Amino acid sequence: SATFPMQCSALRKNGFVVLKGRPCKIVEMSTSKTHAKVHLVGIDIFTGKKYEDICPSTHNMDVPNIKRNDFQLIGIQDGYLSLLQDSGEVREDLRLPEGDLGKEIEQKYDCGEEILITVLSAMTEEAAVAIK
Repeated sequence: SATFPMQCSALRKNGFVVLKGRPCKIVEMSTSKTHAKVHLVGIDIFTGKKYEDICPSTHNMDVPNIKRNDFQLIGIQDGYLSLLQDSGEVREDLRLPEGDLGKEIEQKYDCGEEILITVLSAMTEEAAVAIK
């Protein structure tokens, strides 16, 4: 299931919620006397866009079912990562992350270091989001 419902009061900072169809990470959450209301700020986990919403504390909201797996980096080519699974399958479809993360990944790869890359899926969407 792409998403599952959750009570507003149960939502948590650094947790996740779906806002206007987008999966977002909660960066600001306050609850005020309306009974009560939960004010949320969320950051689109892919584009970084800020979404906002004010929700009745006992009302539900949708939370994205985020998958997160770690692959082994065995190559970089034409800006694309060669990532290896336990299954033995190698995928070359995930782009090298932008900015510093990307530079970090290259430097450490050129280094000779055994690197794991975190891939993230949410809703129909996927990217490489971290290094270890």
